[PDB]
Amino acid sequence: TGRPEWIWLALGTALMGLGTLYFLVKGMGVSDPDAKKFYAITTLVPAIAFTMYLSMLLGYGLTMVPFGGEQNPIYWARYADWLFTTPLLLLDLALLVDADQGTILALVGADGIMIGTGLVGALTKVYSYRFVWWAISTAAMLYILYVLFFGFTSKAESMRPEVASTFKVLRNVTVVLWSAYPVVWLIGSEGAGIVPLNIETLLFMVLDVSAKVGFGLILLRSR
Amino acid sequence: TGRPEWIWLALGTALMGLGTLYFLVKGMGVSDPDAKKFYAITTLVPAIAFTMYLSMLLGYGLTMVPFGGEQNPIYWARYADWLFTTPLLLLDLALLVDADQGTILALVGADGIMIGTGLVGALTKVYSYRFVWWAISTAAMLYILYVLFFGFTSKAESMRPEVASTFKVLRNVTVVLWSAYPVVWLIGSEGAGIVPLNIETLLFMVLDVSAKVGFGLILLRSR
Amino acid sequence: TGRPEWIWLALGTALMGLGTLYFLVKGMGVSDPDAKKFYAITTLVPAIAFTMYLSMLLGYGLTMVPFGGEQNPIYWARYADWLFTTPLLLLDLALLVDADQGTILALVGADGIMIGTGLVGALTKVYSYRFVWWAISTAAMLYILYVLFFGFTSKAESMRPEVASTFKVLRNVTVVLWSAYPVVWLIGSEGAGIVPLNIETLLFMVLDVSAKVGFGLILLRSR
Ligand SMILES: *C\C=C(C)/C=C/C=C(C)/C=C/C1=C(C)CCCC1(C)C
Ligand SMILES: *C\C=C(C)/C=C/C=C(C)/C=C/C1=C(C)CCCC1(C)C
Ligand SMILES: *C\C=C(C)/C=C/C=C(C)/C=C/C1=C(C)CCCC1(C)C
Repeated sequence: TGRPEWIWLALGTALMGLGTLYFLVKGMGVSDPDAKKFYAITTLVPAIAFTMYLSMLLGYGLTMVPFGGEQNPIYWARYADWLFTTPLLLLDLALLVDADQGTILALVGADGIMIGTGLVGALTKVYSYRFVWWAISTAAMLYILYVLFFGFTSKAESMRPEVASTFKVLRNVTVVLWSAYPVVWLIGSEGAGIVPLNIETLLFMVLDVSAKVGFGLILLRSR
Repeated sequence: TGRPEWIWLALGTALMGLGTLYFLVKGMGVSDPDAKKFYAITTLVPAIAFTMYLSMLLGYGLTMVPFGGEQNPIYWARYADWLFTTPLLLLDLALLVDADQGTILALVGADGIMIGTGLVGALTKVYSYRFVWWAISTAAMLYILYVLFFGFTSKAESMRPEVASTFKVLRNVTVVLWSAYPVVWLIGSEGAGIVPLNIETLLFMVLDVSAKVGFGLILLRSR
Repeated sequence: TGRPEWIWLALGTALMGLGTLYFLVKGMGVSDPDAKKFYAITTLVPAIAFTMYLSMLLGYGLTMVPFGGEQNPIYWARYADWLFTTPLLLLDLALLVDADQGTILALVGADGIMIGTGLVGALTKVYSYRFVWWAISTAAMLYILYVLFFGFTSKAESMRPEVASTFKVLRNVTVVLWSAYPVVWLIGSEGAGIVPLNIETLLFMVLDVSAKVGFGLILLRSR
């Protein structure tokens, strides 16, 4: 219990676990081949995040990185969490509009370099270089959101009216949640070191719970 | 040769290698698109396990973890082995019954958290927490075997009579092999520390050879 | 700037980055579902390699391995680069001939053991064992090139005349680029220690740029 941010990690663990339970219950009795696919995706994300937060809570997913003159605690498991869940979330958005195979490859490929290079920067000791990697990651993020705002919204307007507006909603939710992460990274202890780790951990917990449970609550209650 | 369990690692390496050779020979001349798919899966598993056991034999795949008052040797490569092969095995069982896409995603997703969290527990230093991760892993295992016993056996009874009984057999073999692993983990040096590492290594070698060669011998000699 | 081979790492970073930019520009306006698939693949490779070389340049992707009586610098990120790009390249060659699903699984599976076991050997401290892993890796390489020379060239002669000769070309380019890697490994500081790290790094940069940009230049300018 030596880490004062642990309460957020505890809240974070608990909400992911229950989030997993809700989707698990709701998905029972679904025989429609398509919905079964969406529920398969939409349940796996909080189950992974649960194990990650529990790792973070229990302390297994964090190491010490010397930069800025300090021994900075780095929740490397938070990055492992993102690497496993953001491509699942991307599939949930692409399958919606029935994207071609190639856009899915590039979108998930864009997504891996984003999260991989942030971790690179997150473990990077030379203070200046840390932000080189932050720039590369955020450029990747821009490719993702460009594809989902000007490539998918086109595909949405030719499909069903139920999937159109349903995508419009989740597209917008995606736009504003994803873009807050690099901001919080930049002002936190991994970047400029203004916001403290404790606050930073709180900020990442609320976003993760919103992105990993709330996103599915939207989708799984859609026609 | 400092490790007395090395003989099992050596036997283990040798049987995986020959297992790989048999399936490689048997698969020559197969032009049927489907069987080619099964043989692709059914050969890759022993080839990976070979490299892992050889790593374990040669010692590259093992580290020391302090718990229970000792510096416990941990064959982390055995866990790497499982993470690469159990989802291949799962595909071999799902493709059999022609499962929908979503059940395959959830089954392999269930399977990754199982093996990932066991490794987490296997490297976990705080003795009590080790079994927290064991509980999470085994819960995942139950989801897998639930899906394969009450979801696939239904899909098996509507397909071909050759694939029905052929799945019935491999379903049962899966049920009893997979469930022995968490038991052996629990009584071995990674858990309760009753069974010695040497015995433990023997137990994991016989199960791995059965699960990775024998399983394919069943499947690859089926209509 | 302590590493004299850094100039090659710098050249290497710069060419990957521009390579990424060219394919990105060229792929704009492509609405054909198939070409979009090829461009998705053909752009991701230099974007990954860019980040890897930049990691190598910036130094994040290299560690020290004691063997042969020295503390050998090991660019582990160069191996991470290959593990992410060679299966993409393999898809670019298989999708060309419209290979069945099973050959793709085995080819990419062959490809992972190749790169995984080389890294194993590359980090292996006991000098003799290093070449055990080199032998296992090269055997994998032979399986890949066997499949692409006697299995795909057959599939090429029954498809379109535009894809036939286009595959003939890229098949041959693949044959001679891939096979130079284990040679350079063998004569470099990771193996026999004749060629110096500086030269070795130069050799791997020219091959990587040829394999990761030039290969796509061929393919993306084909009918
Ligand atoms: C858990 C769910 C989601 C949507 C997680 C999203 C995370 C990101 C978009 C992370 C982005 C980063 C960028 C673009 C650059 C700074 C480092 C980050 C990895 C935080
Ligand atoms: C190599 C082939 C197979 C089928 C390997 C199976 C391994 C498992 C089912 C492992 C299970 C575990 C559980 C459920 C909990 C304790 C830790 C383990 C990873 C051993
Ligand atoms: C970046 C693009 C390509 C095509 C990279 C290819 C790398 C290889 C074929 C590596 C092969 C190895 C073998 C077969 C054995 C020695 C160790 C290596 C990993 C270099």
